[PDB]
Amino acid sequence: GLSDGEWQQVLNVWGKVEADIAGHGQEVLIRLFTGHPETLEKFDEFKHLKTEAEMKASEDLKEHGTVVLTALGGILKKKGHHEAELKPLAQSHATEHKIPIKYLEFISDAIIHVLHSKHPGDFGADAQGAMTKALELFRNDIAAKYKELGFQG
Ligand code: HEM
Repeated sequence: GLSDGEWQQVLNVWGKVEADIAGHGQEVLIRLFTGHPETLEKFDEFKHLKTEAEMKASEDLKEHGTVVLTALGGILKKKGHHEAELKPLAQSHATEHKIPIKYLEFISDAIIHVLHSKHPGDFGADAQGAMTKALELFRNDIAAKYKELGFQG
């Protein structure tokens, strides 16, 4: 439900993330976990890293942030034709990891935050509108799969 000009926007600003996906993904994860400590509890391997400084000191956490943003970038480059990518994600997060949909809301907000934090003055208002629509589309399509499963919610 984005226009082509909106998708262009999304994928242009995503180039800034690709310049250093690990650093971006670490920062996303930290924003999520520090703003919403209940999210950290879902990660058995990270749940002992309760503070920003502890999180930052883990290459394992940074590599998971790398996994997360690489997955999301591949989905964004499908410009909404992402059923096959998003299916397994929704299903593992509902059924295996037990992630309520509001945690996808929190990580979408965290991405917007981290874009402005790392690129102050370079994440323009048109780009924030288009990225926000792309994250909404992502989490909306995951929410429809959660609803099939009856998970949550
Ligand atoms: C942009 C949104 C997200 C993306 C693209 C994403 C992607 C991934 C990927 C690729 C994996 C590994 C494969 C899999 O198990 O499906 C994974 C695992 C996992 N995700 Fe997510 N994730 C997202 C959001 C979240 C959120 C919001 C949480 C909770 C706050 C979460 C919790 C987990 C957990 C607990 C695992 C298993 C980690 C482990 O023990 O190795 N995810 N995620």
